[PDB]
Amino acid sequence: SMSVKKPKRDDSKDLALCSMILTEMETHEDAWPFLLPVNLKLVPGYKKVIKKPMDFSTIREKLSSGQYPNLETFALDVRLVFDNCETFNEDDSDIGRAGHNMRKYFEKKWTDTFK
Ligand SMILES: COC(=O)c1ccc(CN2CCN(C)CC2)cc1
Repeated sequence: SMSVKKPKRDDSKDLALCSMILTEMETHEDAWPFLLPVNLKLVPGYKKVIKKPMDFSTIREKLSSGQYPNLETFALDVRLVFDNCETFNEDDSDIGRAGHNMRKYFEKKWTDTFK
């Protein structure tokens, strides 16, 4: 509350660390469905069904341009990518499996790096 603060967590390295995690995600061999925006003109249903499309290149642009106010808003966009993937793809599909794999990969890096 007013004039009463928890000890200040060091956040000076968060931008650089999030960038490293994103780089490792971009270079994963199962990243290919998530590297670029899903083409809304070529994939039937996607625009209507998926209210907030998200992908690694959009996350990279937002990160490089100071559009994430903190750690958590970054993690929310990353998770949004895999939540969208689950909504639109069967678990037993290549893209479905890519999504589950990448989410697991992300959450480990997240925990090891910040928790
Ligand atoms: C993250 O990307 C997606 O969620 C996504 C991407 C592409 C398609 C188009 N499908 C064309 C037919 N193909 C057998 C499966 C992909 C659908 C969903």
